[PDB]
Amino acid sequence: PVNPEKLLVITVATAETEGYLRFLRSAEFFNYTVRTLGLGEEWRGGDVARTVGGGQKVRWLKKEMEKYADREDMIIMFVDSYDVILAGSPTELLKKFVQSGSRLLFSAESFCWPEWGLAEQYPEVGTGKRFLNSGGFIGFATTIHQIVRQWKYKDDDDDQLFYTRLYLDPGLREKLSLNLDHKSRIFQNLNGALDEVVLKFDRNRVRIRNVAYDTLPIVVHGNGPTKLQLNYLGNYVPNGWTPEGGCGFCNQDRQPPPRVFLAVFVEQPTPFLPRFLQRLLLLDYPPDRVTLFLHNNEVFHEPHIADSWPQLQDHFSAVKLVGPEEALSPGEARDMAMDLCRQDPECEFYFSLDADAVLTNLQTLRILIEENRKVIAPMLSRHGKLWSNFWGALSPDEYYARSEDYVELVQRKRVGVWNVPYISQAYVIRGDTLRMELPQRDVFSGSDTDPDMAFCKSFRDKGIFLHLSNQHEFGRLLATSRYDTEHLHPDLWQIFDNPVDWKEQYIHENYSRALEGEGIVEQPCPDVYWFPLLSEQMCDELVAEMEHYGQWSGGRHEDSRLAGGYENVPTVDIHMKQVGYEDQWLQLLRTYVGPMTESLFPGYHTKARAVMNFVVRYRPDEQPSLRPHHDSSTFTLNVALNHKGLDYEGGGCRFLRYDCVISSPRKGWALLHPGRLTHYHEGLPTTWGTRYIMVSFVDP
Amino acid sequence: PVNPEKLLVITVATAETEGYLRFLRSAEFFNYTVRTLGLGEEWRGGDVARTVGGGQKVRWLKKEMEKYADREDMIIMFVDSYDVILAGSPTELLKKFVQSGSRLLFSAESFCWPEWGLAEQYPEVGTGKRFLNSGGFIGFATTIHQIVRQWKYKDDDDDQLFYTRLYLDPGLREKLSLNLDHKSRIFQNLNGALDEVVLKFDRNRVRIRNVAYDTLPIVVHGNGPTKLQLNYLGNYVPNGWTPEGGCGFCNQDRQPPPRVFLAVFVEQPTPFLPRFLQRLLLLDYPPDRVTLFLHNNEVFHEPHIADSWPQLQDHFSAVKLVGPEEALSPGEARDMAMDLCRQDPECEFYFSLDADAVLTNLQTLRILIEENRKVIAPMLSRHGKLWSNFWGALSPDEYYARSEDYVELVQRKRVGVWNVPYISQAYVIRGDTLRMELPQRDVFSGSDTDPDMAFCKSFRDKGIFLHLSNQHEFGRLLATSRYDTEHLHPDLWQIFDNPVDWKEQYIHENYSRALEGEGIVEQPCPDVYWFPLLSEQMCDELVAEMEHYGQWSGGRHEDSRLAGGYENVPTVDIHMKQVGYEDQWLQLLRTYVGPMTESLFPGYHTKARAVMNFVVRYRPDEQPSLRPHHDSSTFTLNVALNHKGLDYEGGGCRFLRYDCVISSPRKGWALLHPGRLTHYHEGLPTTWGTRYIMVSFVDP
Ligand SMILES: *[C@@H]1O[C@H](CO)[C@@H](O[C@@H]2O[C@H](CO)[C@@H](O)[C@H](O)[C@H]2NC(C)=O)[C@H](O)[C@H]1NC(C)=O
Ligand SMILES: *[C@@H]1O[C@H](CO)[C@@H](O[C@@H]2O[C@H](CO)[C@@H](O)[C@H](O)[C@H]2NC(C)=O)[C@H](O)[C@H]1NC(C)=O
Ligand SMILES: O=c1ccn([C@@H]2O[C@H](COP(=O)(O)OP(=O)(O)O)[C@@H](O)[C@H]2O)c(=O)[nH]1
Ligand SMILES: O=c1ccn([C@@H]2O[C@H](COP(=O)(O)OP(=O)(O)O)[C@@H](O)[C@H]2O)c(=O)[nH]1
Ligand SMILES: *[C@@H]1O[C@H](CO)[C@@H](O)[C@H](O)[C@H]1NC(C)=O
Ligand SMILES: *[C@@H]1O[C@H](CO)[C@@H](O)[C@H](O)[C@H]1NC(C)=O
Ligand SMILES: O=C(O)CCC(=O)C(=O)O
Ligand SMILES: O=C(O)CCC(=O)C(=O)O
Ligand SMILES: [Fe+2]
Ligand SMILES: [Fe+2]
Ligand SMILES: [Fe+2]
Ligand SMILES: [Fe+2]
Ligand SMILES: [Mn+2]
Ligand SMILES: [Mn+2]
Repeated sequence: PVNPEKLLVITVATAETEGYLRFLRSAEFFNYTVRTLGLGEEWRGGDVARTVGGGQKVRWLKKEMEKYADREDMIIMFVDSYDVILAGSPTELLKKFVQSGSRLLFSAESFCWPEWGLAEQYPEVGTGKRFLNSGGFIGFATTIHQIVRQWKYKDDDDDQLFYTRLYLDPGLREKLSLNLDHKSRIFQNLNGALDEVVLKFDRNRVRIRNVAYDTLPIVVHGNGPTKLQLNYLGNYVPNGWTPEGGCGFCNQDRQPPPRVFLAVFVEQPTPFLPRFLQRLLLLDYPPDRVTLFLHNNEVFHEPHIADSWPQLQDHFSAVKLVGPEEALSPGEARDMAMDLCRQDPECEFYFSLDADAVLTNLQTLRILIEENRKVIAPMLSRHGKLWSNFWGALSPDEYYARSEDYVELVQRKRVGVWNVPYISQAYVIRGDTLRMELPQRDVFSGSDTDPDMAFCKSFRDKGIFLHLSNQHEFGRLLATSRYDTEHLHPDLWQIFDNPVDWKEQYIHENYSRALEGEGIVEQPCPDVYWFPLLSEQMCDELVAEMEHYGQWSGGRHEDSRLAGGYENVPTVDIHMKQVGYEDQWLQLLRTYVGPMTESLFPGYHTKARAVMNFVVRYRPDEQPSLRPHHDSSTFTLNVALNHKGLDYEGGGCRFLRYDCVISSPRKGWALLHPGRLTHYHEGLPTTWGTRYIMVSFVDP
Repeated sequence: PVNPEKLLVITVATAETEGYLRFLRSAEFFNYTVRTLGLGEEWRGGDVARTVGGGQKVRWLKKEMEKYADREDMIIMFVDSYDVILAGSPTELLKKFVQSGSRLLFSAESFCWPEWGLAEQYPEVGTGKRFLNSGGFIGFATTIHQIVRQWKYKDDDDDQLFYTRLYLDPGLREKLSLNLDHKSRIFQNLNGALDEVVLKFDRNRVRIRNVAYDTLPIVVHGNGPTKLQLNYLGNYVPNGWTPEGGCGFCNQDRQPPPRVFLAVFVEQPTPFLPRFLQRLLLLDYPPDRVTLFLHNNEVFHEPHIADSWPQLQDHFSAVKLVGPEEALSPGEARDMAMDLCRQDPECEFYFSLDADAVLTNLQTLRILIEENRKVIAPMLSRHGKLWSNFWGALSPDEYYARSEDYVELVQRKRVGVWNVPYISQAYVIRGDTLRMELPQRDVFSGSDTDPDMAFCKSFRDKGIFLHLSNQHEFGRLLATSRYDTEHLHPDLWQIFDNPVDWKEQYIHENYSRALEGEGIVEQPCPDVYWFPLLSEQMCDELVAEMEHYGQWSGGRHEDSRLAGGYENVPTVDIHMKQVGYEDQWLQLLRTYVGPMTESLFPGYHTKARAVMNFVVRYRPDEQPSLRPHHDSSTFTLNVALNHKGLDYEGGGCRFLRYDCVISSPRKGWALLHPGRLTHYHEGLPTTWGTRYIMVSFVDP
């Protein structure tokens, strides 16, 4: 049993990148001892991501090995560090190395690289990997010194070609007992074997298994174009996220804060923007520490921005607006806002927030800053769907692809902080990173590629991790796809596309409490119920939308009201049909009125059918009253729309068989009463002003 | 101006018949002085109604005139008495006689009778009547003596031929100044001139006018086959009935009573016969003075007669039943009952009452006896129509015809006692008249003619008046035309044909009072009303009709009840459709439930539509209860049909939204409640016995 104290891991790293630090964390988890070569130096090995190179690694290793040229008692493992993680213990590693019977065991891979022509010189292997990969090897210190000392080449010559040529010397291969880990017992190279690797979970750690050979590799190498697949594995292996411990590097459970540049982007017509702008004032972060940049590309939103701007200017440390007149593209505007933070050494963090992002968590900015990442996004999801502001995987064309764990993350079955290839709509970036690592201005622009993909590719090309937190509930994404802007108040028509935000804006704030009981719903007249339904904003916008239509009812108009033996009781009204709001109002009936009716009339079941939906206008100048009648409905919904006293002086509704009067209606509240037989009712005259009400004859 | 004291009216009458007495009354009304010849004697003039004769009249007149052979100061008018009425005063008569310039003026007529061949010998008259009629003439006593003294012929030779021959002597006609009243200035003979005669009314007397000649005759003569037309005129002329005095000979405003034979005839299946038999016990006339004869031709009515017979035998002085086993024809039975009174000298009055006659006036028998007529019928009319138990006129074939005043009599615009050609269904006949004037047994029988017409013709042939009183309200006639006898209780199906009697038998006696208000209708639960609807007899017969059908509901039966989201609430029931009682029950809803609903729910209008009408049976053995549900109706009618405690031990109806229970239902009473939304209701379990209810889901 070889002593683990005799094992030394050697790797090369010119900077403490996130990949190098990810490697070190995996090494410390198994109590390895690591020696890092080259931390101070500038990299002369070439563009190794692009082409051959890395000879500088062999030069540094050769110098380091002269210490141990005679140490037959020492086992040394050399691995890359930027794209490698450790998945097993030194004891298991040394056990498998002895089992191999080799004195220097190289990792194996599917491709003969760089010189494909040398594939014939390799020994035949039946089912395993045939060719050498220099990203990982392990052997006696003496044997390794005999190989690396033969290096006398350029810093940008290929390291793998150097090792391949020595391995293909049959006499040297037999002399020094050189071997390749054909079946990935120790080394797993991902390039060319992605379908062979799966995650194997345990209680408090995660490994990988090669299902082609049924092995549990020690070293995971994301060589070549498998960096993102390694990022995926590195979220779990070895202690990134575990079934019983949760994530291993997140904050989990949570004197002046850093100064922040907050950039807001309005690049399309987006619903509920006045609500978004008001929400900026509620973010829980000292506003004197926040600088606001807002780009609006939409002339539709200029009035919305103008209403909010006095409050925003009075709130934040400094504000700046770039409107549609500047004719900035989305990529140009995002480059401008980011470079404003980059060129200001007082900007410690950059917070980009798009208009379709709804932050329900007011501590979002704090939470993300505590995570101490270069780049991190909060997970935001379109309500009740899978689409969200990140991608778990990339297609070979670098377009969208679904990762194996994407649904678990979106549904928050696994929570933590995740290294992902794509983020959008909301993220926090270290200002230091913009200055020192992404100094160029063309982050979002410079090519035909879409700005938000260019942004993510710019960071991936520099080896910067894009982090995503679902550790908390942060918010949601608004649907903006088919936002019909040709209305006086377009957000009235948003009941289908954004029902959660629609409810918060237009449904009475005390509706939900009344639906659950606890003494809000009133019964002012025998079987007449009274409950809050619409918010004042809903009432004002519905009335305004009616007057904007303008074509109120007149003579020869017929409503479905029963008086005596004739249905000849009319009102000056506008039906939802004529303004194209019928489908919308019927959705409100199904969702909010239906369930309220079934609760107040136990035993009755409703699907909220209604062909008669209309707003009535009472005025002394035209039609101030409504004579006694029955409604052609099973029950009737009657919603006030303005204020008694402020907007009109006049009575409400009188139920004659009870001599009961609703004399003071409440603006947001709705009356619910039977329509036939028993509640013969009358609309008392409006004596001054204008009285608006909304009425539906439901279940006729 | 000729003195009225010098005028003597002479007539012939062998008996004081009603026609002779009618003549005398008209004569006394104008203060005429009348001398009647022949009152003691037997008539030897022959069958004057059949053929020629009446020479006995001339013989008596000749003897009488020998007193006045020299009295040139005396004017004498000879007229028949049985078929003559006086319409004008002696002053007007004497004025018109002088105006004629005649010394003996005969009445004129259209027909040359008896010898038609003598028509050539008559003088030509342009437009008036050409021929002599001996039924009336007026002239100086001396001139009349010169003519009548030439009589030397048989008692059964023709009187008119005798006068005609003397008038056709041209020398004698010129000598004695004989003339004919060509234009009916004094005498109106009806035969051949019916279209010329109309009634002329005044305040307190009635005359006739001849519209062909524009005259106001003094003497109205119903000669030949115009006796019935004279009967018609005699109801008015001269003081029979007047616009301001009413009728002139009726009782108008009303110690042992006479003994009466009451005969009841059941000659067809007739509705509500048990009610008729019970009504016999309520007639206001001392029952110890009444003998009962009842002929039933219907085996259908044998059980009805049997139930009533102990009460009738205990009530009246004597009773006798002749049932269907005797196989008597209607004419044979009516002859038998009438001859029973005829052969009993203790029978002072005979009262024939048919089963379709409903006597609402319990004093009918008294009232008619006070009228002191030989024969009199009470006017009885089929409800709301013109058909009644008398004819005002006869066709030439002696079948039905409408008289000019028939509608005024039936509608009681003119009330009184009327001489009519036909009566039926109810009449009172003097026993003396049966013994002395109609002694034969074949009154109703003896010929192919219908029995009730034979009866009337038998009296008309004897000159007996058939009187009819509409001076009071007496009752009505039941419709019996299409009485469907194939039911367990056929009178349940009588709602259309006899609605007044149907209501009194089956509608709750206190229903009408409740419909008018005054604290009968109750509201035991909020909008649930409770009112008496059906009588106990209706409930018992409806239940019995249901069990007689027997085919109650079972598994897979579906009623239109709403529970949760499904219409799967069934009951063990029988619908009115399956027993053929739907149309009948719908008529009850329209007539009685509809108006009750519109009164209790002001503003609601109903036509009482209902497709779901059914009787429910609750039993512990099968289905004792009914789970909570809504009815598929605007409102629901729920009628108990038997007794809580006596027939079943179990709860009634529970309305859950009110925690209100109808624990003790009332047999005849009905519940009225809304069917949808608000009155979720439950049928509490029946724990013992059987519970029957009737329910209609109206206005679905
Ligand atoms: C929703 O309910 C809350 C509490 O029941 C209401 O808050 C009250 O508002 C009135 C005036 O609007 C104040 O006088 C009370 O002091 C408030 N009570 C509390 C506990 O804050 C609120 O008004 C309701 N919302 C609407 C739109 O009516
Ligand atoms: C119809 O109403 C009358 C009077 O309102 C009811 O007569 C009463 O009947 C009860 C027993 O049924 C007696 O105790 C009372 O003394 C009666 N009152 C009078 C004034 O006679 C009659 O019962 C009602 N009819 C039905 C079928 O219930
Ligand atoms: O700027 C650099 C680039 C490379 N490396 C080291 O050289 C190794 C080879 O780089 P890479 O993993 O990207 O090449 P690949 O394994 O994909 O062939 C890295 O893991 C680092 O340890 C370094 O230290 N600094
Ligand atoms: O039994 C009779 C029949 C006849 N008359 C008298 O004779 C008249 C002639 O009879 P009738 O009127 O019936 O004959 P008509 O006028 O129709 O020719 C009657 O009016 C009676 O006054 C009579 O006294 N007793
Ligand atoms: C690593 O070493 C420490 C002592 O420095 C020891 O407490 C710990 O248990 C070791 N962990 C593993 C996984 O070997
Ligand atoms: C008839 O005579 C009486 C007197 O006997 C007289 O009072 C009455 O007025 C007379 N009536 C007529 C109509 O002449
Ligand atoms: O004016 C009111 O409050 C009553 C209106 C009404 O009943 C109707 O629209 O049918
Ligand atoms: O049993 C009862 O009284 C209720 C019956 C009922 O509600 C029904 O027939 O629908
Ligand atoms: Fe309307
Ligand atoms: Fe209404
Ligand atoms: Fe049924
Ligand atoms: Fe029911
Ligand atoms: Mn590598
Ligand atoms: Mn006559």
